Amino acid sequence: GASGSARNDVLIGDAGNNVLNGLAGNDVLSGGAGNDVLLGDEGNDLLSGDAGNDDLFGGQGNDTYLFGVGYGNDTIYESGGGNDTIRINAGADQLWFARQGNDLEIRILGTDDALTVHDWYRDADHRVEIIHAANQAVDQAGIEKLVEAMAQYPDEFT
Ligand SMILES: [Ca+2]
Ligand SMILES: [Ca+2]
Ligand SMILES: [Ca+2]
Ligand SMILES: [Ca+2]
Ligand SMILES: [Ca+2]
Ligand SMILES: [Ca+2]
Ligand SMILES: [Ca+2]
Ligand SMILES: [Ca+2]
Repeated sequence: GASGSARNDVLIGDAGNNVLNGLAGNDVLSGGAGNDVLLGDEGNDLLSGDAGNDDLFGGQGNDTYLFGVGYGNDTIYESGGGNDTIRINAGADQLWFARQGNDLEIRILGTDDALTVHDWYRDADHRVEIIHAANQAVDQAGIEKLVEAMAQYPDEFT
């Protein structure tokens, strides 16, 4: 358990199950190993769950969520912001996109690691706007499309 302030803070967990709350300001939150609960709150925050199964709450403002190979199975609960982003440490060639109920689900092909965006489909507030792969970026429209195409045909490398 670590708290920031209304200033811009840097919060780093350890290998246990941690709670990090940035409060207002533009914060960096890193969970490390274990199942962490990361709360950006107000401000433009940078959240990494790192290893383990992490719950990531960027909150209001435009938050950046890190994911990659070996990051386990993380869920984003967004609250608000017009330019929330996900940064993924793998090429667009190795991502898969699918809808699970109201959730958007991103898997890294042939690994275990999953990134879920809770209630993606339910309302705008819950959406993340841009996903950067290792050099490329697709937008909400591009995402909800790849989802449809990958579900229909695969034929995007089965
Ligand atoms: Ca913050
Ligand atoms: Ca802060
Ligand atoms: Ca941790
Ligand atoms: Ca973690
Ligand atoms: Ca935030
Ligand atoms: Ca946000
Ligand atoms: Ca993780
Ligand atoms: Ca958003």
